[PDB]
Amino acid sequence: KPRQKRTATKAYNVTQAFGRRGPEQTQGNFGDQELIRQGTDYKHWPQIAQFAPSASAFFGMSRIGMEVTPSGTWLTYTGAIKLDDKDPNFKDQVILLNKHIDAYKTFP
Amino acid sequence: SKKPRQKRTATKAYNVTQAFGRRGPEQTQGNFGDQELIRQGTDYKHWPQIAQFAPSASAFFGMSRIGMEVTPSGTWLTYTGAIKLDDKDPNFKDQVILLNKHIDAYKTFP
Repeated sequence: KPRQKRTATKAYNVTQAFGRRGPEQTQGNFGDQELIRQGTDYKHWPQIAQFAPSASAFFGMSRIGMEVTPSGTWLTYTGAIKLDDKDPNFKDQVILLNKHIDAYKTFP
Repeated sequence: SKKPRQKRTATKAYNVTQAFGRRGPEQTQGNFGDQELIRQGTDYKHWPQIAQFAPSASAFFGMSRIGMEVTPSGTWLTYTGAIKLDDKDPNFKDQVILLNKHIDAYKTFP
């Protein structure tokens, strides 16, 4: 599948599908070791995926651009998704997301 | 309209402006869509050819740079990334035309 359509699982994990996590621009930085190994099989995946955009919202919310560079033509995207401060589960949603953001710094 | 913004689906009955706000230049606004796509959402005739570039939830969290920013307004999950087009796809030149028709299209609206 094209990269953007891949679904990571235990059989095809986040590193396999999307590369090692790291700090570089355009390199993914999200996932602790458990999520990296399990992808969508991770047992708290639904609580992560509630923040992922639909295809319509991806194109509706984001700033989209196109860059032609020596490596190819790239669709660029930026945006932000607001957590619901009134959701009783808000504090747990913050904990969960923070557990994965830049987790790779703490392990080889 | 009751869905969280990120889960909304624009259609001809719930257009891109209704679901995602007016197109514009500001960092917080979306910039994508000509008048036809804005009115039709996922009912647009060439929506599949655009949606082929949108990430799965796994790819969104796998490919993007994700951040958490706390501001007066709220707590925001930020995202940025880049998706490479396949220039060996026979449809590539059509894809470029299509994307170019929608990116910052709002600048030429009446």
